[PDB]
Amino acid sequence: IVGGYTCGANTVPYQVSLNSGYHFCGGSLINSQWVVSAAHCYKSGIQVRLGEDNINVVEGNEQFISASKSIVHPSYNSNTLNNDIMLIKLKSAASLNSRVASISLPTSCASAGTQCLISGWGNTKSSGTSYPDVLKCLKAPILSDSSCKSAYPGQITSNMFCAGYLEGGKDSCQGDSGGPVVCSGKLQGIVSWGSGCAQKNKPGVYTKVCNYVSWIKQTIASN
Ligand SMILES: CC(=N)N1CCC(Oc2ccc([C@H](Cc3ccc4ccc(C(=N)N)cc4c3)C(=O)O)cc2)CC1
Ligand SMILES: [Ca+2]
Repeated sequence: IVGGYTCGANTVPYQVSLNSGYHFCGGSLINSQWVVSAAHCYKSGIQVRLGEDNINVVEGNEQFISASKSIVHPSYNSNTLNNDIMLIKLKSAASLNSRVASISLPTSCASAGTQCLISGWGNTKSSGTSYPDVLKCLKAPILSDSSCKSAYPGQITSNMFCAGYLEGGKDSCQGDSGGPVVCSGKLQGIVSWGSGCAQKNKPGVYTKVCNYVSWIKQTIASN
């Protein structure tokens, strides 16, 4: 997260860290047994880490649970990142408490202008590399589709939305992928892609979660 602020230990209880010997992507806990992340984060041998603050220090509030199965969206296109969403089932149910909580799915999509909270352990530099060990947060509004499509001609589908600032300076970045974009207390987006990080006229692109609620519910109930 570039231009954000330190969230504070366990202030984003639904945030998860996907680990394969190291942190590689973020995710969101939707219930005690399921995690939603980005399809481009797919890997074999994923361990889900909950209750995390500093990813390099064990503070006693963590729960490390291996994934039993991963389900990438059936229409995921790796070339365009259309339908960049995947579901991960935990081998054992997570114990929900103050520091480990689930985030609710939307009843409707969020309108442009709505302020959201984006979080992650990704790169904090727009130019250069500096990975934080503590969770970073960023408040950002959902941008109009026009501004989004103008920034990325012919690359934005109805399953994506832009959020952030056209002037640059604040944005999600590499390492934040698969992470949560929560607006009005509901999971509205998943960190997907963009052009660089925090660059002028290049806002972040996120998977529009409100389009997948039916698929999510049917899939988790059948697996
Ligand atoms: C042809 C087409 N339709 N495209 C091209 C691919 C594009 O997807 C991608 C997929 C991956 C990449 C990465 C770089 C990357 C990865 C994750 C990111 C996550 C967030 C942000 C951001 N600035 N908000 C930027 C990122 C940038 C890389 O360098 O490999 C960049 C664009 C979708 C749009
Ligand atoms: Ca830790």
